[PDB]
Amino acid sequence: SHMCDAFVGTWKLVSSENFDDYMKEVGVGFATRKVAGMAKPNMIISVNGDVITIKSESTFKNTEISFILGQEFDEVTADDRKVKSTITLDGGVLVHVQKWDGKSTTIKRKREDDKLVVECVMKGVTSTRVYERA
Ligand SMILES: O=C(O)C1=C(C(=O)Nc2sc3c(c2-c2nc(C4CC4)no2)CCC(F)(F)C3)COCC1
Ligand SMILES: [Cl-]
Repeated sequence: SHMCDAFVGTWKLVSSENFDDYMKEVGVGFATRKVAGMAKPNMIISVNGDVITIKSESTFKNTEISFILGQEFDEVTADDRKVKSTITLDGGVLVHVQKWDGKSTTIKRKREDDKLVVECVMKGVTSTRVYERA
């Protein structure tokens, strides 16, 4: 066992707040914002040795990353940005930083009660997305 075990499983989106404005701040265009905002993704998190895999599955995109904590990787995001990403575990929170074109956004994933809470921030704009077990 590892501490990341509290994240493993299949999670379904149950609430979203401020996501459209977060996407505006990131630079997502209108049509992608509208279709992304309508999505009700599942998030599937698994661990195999040191490798963590996070899959986002929805109508109009399935996206998957695999990574080792603390080891930078190239990522193509659901909105088609090419970013450099690093994910670490800090005090029980998975912290995902994405860097591209002199910009940065941080995505935190935390277990709170029976929820997986995703907090997304860029400059001062935050969105909170709440998942429950599927
Ligand atoms: O995992 C999340 O809840 C989180 C995100 C998420 O779900 N984004 C989703 S799902 C999903 C889409 C996107 C999406 N994002 C973005 C920009 C904001 C990154 N552009 O498109 C597009 C296609 C789809 F509609 F078919 C399905 C995004 O960032 C934070 C955590
Ligand atoms: Cl770490």
